[PDB]
Amino acid sequence: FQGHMLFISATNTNAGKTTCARLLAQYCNACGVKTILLKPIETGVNDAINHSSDAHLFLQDNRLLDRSLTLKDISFYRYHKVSAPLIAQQEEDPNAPIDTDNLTQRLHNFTKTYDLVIVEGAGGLCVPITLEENMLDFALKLKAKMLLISHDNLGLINDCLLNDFLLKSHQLDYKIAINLKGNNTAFHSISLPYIELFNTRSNNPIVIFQQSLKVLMSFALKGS
Amino acid sequence: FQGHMLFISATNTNAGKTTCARLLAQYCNACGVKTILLKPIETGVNDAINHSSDAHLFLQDNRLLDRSLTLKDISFYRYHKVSAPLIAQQEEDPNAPIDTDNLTQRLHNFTKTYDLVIVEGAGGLCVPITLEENMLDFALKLKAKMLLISHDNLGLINDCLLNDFLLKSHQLDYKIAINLKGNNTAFHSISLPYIELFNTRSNNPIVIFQQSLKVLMSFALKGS
Ligand SMILES: Nc1ncnc2c1ncn2[C@@H]1O[C@H](COP(=O)(O)OP(=O)(O)OP(=O)(O)O)[C@@H](O)[C@H]1O
Ligand SMILES: Nc1ncnc2c1ncn2[C@@H]1O[C@H](COP(=O)(O)OP(=O)(O)OP(=O)(O)O)[C@@H](O)[C@H]1O
Ligand SMILES: [Mg+2]
Ligand SMILES: [Mg+2]
Repeated sequence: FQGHMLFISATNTNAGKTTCARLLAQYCNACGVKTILLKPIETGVNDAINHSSDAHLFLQDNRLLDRSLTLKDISFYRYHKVSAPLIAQQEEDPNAPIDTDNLTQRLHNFTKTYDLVIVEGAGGLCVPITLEENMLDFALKLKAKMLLISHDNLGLINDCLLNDFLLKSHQLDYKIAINLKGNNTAFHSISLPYIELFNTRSNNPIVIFQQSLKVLMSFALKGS
Repeated sequence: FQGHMLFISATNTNAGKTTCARLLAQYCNACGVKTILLKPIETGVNDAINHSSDAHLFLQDNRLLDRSLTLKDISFYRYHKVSAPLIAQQEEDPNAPIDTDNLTQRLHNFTKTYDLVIVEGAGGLCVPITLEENMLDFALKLKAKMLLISHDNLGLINDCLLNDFLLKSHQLDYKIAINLKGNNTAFHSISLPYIELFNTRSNNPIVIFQQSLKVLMSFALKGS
């Protein structure tokens, strides 16, 4: 086939999409699986003054494979407002609604030249991009597999389970992974006991990202 | 009929269930609608040393209507662990799983003596109480109407919409209300524009709790 595509969403902004995407692409590249990182839609940015956005971080990693890449090759709709993409678009670029057909073509074109195309979303599964589409709708149009990153604090059970319910209600292959930060052992005492129970009872277990690089590479690449 | 029952859940722990429950019961009581506040399951508590739990706050309000009430009349399963109720029960009281049939009877008994019975949950809709039941399952067994309180920060769109999807997938009457705190005007600039759009497109709008005491009293009391 052409390259596989993995969408990375999250329980919440700041949960760890970019951290975990970069760690997974680094692992895949070190294993010989040629992997690009894309951030098609990004809010909260000011490219004139700041070179630290998700797309900038992705670009640095990506240029290890292709020096010719530039920011506009990997990120397409960019906004100053710290908001849902739909509202940032309506306010800053009223005449250019986000075109997910166009995004789908652009992203799929990278499956010619990479074994894996990782696509970071923004906001959350239900965050609106157009009047008719949210991030999940975008992921569904892409026909990507889904990696949902969860935070590692109290509340992760509820947040993971809300996302599980939405995702299992749709036709896509997905995996929920907790981004377990350094210095957190409350997790193991408070939340992990339920994750373990849930996993005995579920055909699609919740994993810990840091434990799961090999499993998540396998997941991303499996099948058609 | 007997008294109505309203379950209060939230997008997240600390979103404002207890604050909003107390404000709604105060309003209802001031309108002549005799209203009790119940906290059937509570984690994170130490009653030997602290008289500030949700059940204690509810009890103070409730004793304005019935001096004879005590803590054990309005809260039934109480745990020290700051966790999901299921894990706190398994660790602290292994031989007493939470009995939602029993809770249902206890809570329904208050519909003899009150016009409205407000029931605060814990944790979130998907938080586990028994091996087979979460908070939503409990609310469904109660045949209560549902008030879901959302936080007022960035992320509320995603969180409200995840809960909306779960709730609309079940057979219950529900209302999502944002607990808009004092000193937050970022809300109006960042999140409200989408809430307004959503509400033009939805048959069940997301409201702002502070704007909605009368509407939410009407909601709680309407019909059978
Ligand atoms: N495992 C981790 N260990 C330490 N720091 C982390 C970890 N994961 C995330 N962080 C830090 O938390 C912050 C948020 O992480 P990150 O940018 O990966 O999240 P995000 O989900 O991509 O956010 P956004 O929604 O803005 O795209 C960053 O400063 C990051 O360095
Ligand atoms: N509208 C508000 N204005 C000011 N403070 C608020 C507001 N709502 C909540 N708070 C404060 O935020 C904290 C959490 O609120 P509250 O206890 O109502 O949340 P909760 O959802 O009931 O939490 P829990 O999940 O622990 O039951 C409390 O200290 C409360 O006083
Ligand atoms: Mg990011
Ligand atoms: Mg409370």
